[PDB]
Amino acid sequence: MGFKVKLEKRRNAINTCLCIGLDPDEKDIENFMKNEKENNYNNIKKNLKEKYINNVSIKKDILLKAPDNIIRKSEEFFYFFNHFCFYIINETNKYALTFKMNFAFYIPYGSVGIDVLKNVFDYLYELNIPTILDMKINDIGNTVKNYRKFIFEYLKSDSCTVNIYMGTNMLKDICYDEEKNKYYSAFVLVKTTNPDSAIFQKNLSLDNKQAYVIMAQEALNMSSYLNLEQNNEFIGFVVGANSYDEMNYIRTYFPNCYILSPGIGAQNGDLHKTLTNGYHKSYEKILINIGRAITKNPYPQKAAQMYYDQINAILK
Amino acid sequence: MGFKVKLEKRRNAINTCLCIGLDPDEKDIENFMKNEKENNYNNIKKNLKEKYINNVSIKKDILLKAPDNEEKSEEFFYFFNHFCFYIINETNKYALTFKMNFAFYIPYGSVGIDVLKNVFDYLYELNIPTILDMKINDIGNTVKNYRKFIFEYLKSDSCTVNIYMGTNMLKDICYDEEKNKYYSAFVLVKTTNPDSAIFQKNLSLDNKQAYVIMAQEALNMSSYLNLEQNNEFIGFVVGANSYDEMNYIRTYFPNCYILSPGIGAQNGDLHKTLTNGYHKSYEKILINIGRAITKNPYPQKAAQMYYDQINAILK
Ligand SMILES: O=c1ccn([C@@H]2O[C@H](COP(=O)(O)O)[C@@H](O)[C@H]2O)c(=O)[nH]1
Ligand SMILES: O=c1ccn([C@@H]2O[C@H](COP(=O)(O)O)[C@@H](O)[C@H]2O)c(=O)[nH]1
Repeated sequence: MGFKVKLEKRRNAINTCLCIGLDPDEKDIENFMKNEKENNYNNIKKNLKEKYINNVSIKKDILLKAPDNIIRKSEEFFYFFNHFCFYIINETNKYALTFKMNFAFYIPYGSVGIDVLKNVFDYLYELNIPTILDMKINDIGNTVKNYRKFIFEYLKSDSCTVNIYMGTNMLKDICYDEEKNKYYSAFVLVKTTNPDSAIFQKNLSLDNKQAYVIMAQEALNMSSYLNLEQNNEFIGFVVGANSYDEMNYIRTYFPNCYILSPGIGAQNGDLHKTLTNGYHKSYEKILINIGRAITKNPYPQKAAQMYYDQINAILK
Repeated sequence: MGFKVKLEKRRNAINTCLCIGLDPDEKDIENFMKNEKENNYNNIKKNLKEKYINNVSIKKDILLKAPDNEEKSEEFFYFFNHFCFYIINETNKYALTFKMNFAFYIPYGSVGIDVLKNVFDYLYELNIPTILDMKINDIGNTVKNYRKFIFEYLKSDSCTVNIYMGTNMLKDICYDEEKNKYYSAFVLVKTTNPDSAIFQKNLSLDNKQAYVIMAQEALNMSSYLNLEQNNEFIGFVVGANSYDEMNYIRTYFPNCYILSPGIGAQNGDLHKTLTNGYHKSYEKILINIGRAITKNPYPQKAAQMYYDQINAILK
């Protein structure tokens, strides 16, 4: 029951390859607190009723207290940050094949944000939903082990994004752990959504080949080593939604490779043929990430539904 | 006072370009809390006597309790924090800057980030140049919060960046429009892992190796954000083993700030042919020494050892 397995059954369960993004910023938080207050803590009282919130590991005592009597403190931010996350998850989780949290949004406040991240992952883990920590990690072997522990041991995440520009061997200490054997899954950065994400990814080359291809190439040869596949794990690729051209090629010369693709909502895309279409397969190997487009929309569940039906409205 | 004048005056005040790296691991934190236990402390007790211990801002309650814990819960936080203080006090006298690699402070969860905050806070008081090896990278909108974490929360003087996703990334890291503030950074040019050539060397444009193009873009961005004119900068990270490359970059980018790790622990001390192959008005050629000083039974000794070798060479 490695990641590969866990993905497959969630796919049948909901028939969709939608990856909901959970990158809450200071605005979402302070805003969530505002309206929630002038609505008599609607969504939060609704949170407190959900099942798994009872199995939280960090400051459950506080998270479970009634709203108002939290103005009776320095724990306030923590309270609303966490509840906002539980809220979006509760409101959209049934439409998502997986969930991807970007590490960067949980560290700008120090400790407090990691406690939230930790609970967030303990929540999805109980909900038994596939997770992806978008932490685009990278460093030397020795150091990398630390990212591996945090991600796969502490947060019990199912996968994480990785940047191998520094070298492919680094994966040896990210997707594998000798001491316990254990094999983990990761997504390498191939084609990113940065407007200028071509200066190095397209403009750089080797044997007429564009860097992103050599990079995808290597990433795989490393997967063969470690025999992740044999252990139901894999090393997929992050392919920007607006890289139609490049998207189709990866899918072709890498038939059964797992692809993660962000960029349609808040970065202007074309769902139809911005993935899914370009880069089809028994999907799930083509994850469509949408975050801000959903997390900032005033009717999250609605927005979610919308993209769900929409994405699914593509049976070819 | 910008990171260039700060880095410049300290360099003159202790004449050295050594950069002690503080990357404590789970073992170092075990060997430490095992010696203070079989030795009535003394190192922790010394830390508690220090002048700037009360400038730390997180969990000072427990951080200041003479040992003997009771709160077994915060036993790990306690010792982890004091090990860091231990080394800092033990070795700042020979340091031009300190480099803390984020990787080592996140594996236990928030507990470690509390310790990172205290470390940077503590160092801020000693007014010692700081670096956060986080090699951050993502899109403009995300990276923004890395900036808030590194430069507002920790108040670090600089951090490391993996530009591969796009140089533009640097506009939302090295510069905050809403505060008209600037910050310095070190960009991954030539790393020290064995298979570092596959991409940094074997990739190119018109026969220019990637690290060369990365170096360039990194620099073209510095001028566009006018960092140099605001006492900040964008330098390059160049592994101590990259002898050739080290010379090329120093030559075609003569006044650039260079950060080079790799001597000592890994690949074994290059042999300061590295500091020579990259000389300048030292501070531009920062030499990082981590485990060779942290893993050593005599940190202060290990420290002035490297300080002295370097001292000589710069002649
Ligand atoms: O090339 C990439 C790789 C990853 N992401 C991630 O996608 C998430 C945003 O999704 P959205 O809010 O734009 O829909 C961000 O957290 C970011 O880290 C990108 O936007 N572009
Ligand atoms: O290419 C690089 C980039 C960074 N580091 C940093 O060097 C530190 C280790 O120094 P040392 O303990 O090996 O002396 C690590 O934290 C790592 O982040 C390298 O070794 N090589």
